[PDB]
Amino acid sequence: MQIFVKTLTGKTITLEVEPSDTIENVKAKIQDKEGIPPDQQRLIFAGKQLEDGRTLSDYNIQKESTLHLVLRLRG
Amino acid sequence: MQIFVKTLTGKTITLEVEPSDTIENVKAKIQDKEGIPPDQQRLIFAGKQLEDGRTLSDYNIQKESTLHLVLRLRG
Ligand SMILES: [Zn+2]
Ligand SMILES: [Zn+2]
Ligand SMILES: [Zn+2]
Ligand SMILES: [Zn+2]
Ligand SMILES: [Zn+2]
Ligand SMILES: [Zn+2]
Ligand SMILES: [Zn+2]
Ligand SMILES: [Zn+2]
Ligand SMILES: [Zn+2]
Ligand SMILES: [Zn+2]
Repeated sequence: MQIFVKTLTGKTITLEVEPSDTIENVKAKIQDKEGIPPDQQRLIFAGKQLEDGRTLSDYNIQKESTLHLVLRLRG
Repeated sequence: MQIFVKTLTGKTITLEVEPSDTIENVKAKIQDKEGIPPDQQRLIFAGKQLEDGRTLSDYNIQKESTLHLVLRLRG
């Protein structure tokens, strides 16, 4: 299935994914297109922060769902 | 000759048909009544998905037989 990600530029990318992909899997896909490392990625869906160990199905993220990418800086 | 078409939502459609009607004809009839494109229709009878080119009689679909309409997710 396809989901969309609102990137740090404000544009929208399309990701090919499976219901059981982890948030970590999605972050790896995002780095390939945008050049942001997973550690600096925070993903938002329906106003909620997504945890690396959980899957798209866990959050009931269906096809054409839109995730928001937000920069995570520490220190 | 009359048949019933049940949708996922438990809705019951009644169609006027003939034994020689093709599944394509049935889909055209459903598009007339419900406005759904044949492309997006899957028709099932006795657990079997019906093929566009075959007829109701090919499938032993009779007066007052019930078909199930499954929709192909858009996209
Ligand atoms: Zn797909
Ligand atoms: Zn697809
Ligand atoms: Zn797989
Ligand atoms: Zn991580
Ligand atoms: Zn869309
Ligand atoms: Zn009749
Ligand atoms: Zn006739
Ligand atoms: Zn057709
Ligand atoms: Zn009767
Ligand atoms: Zn659509």
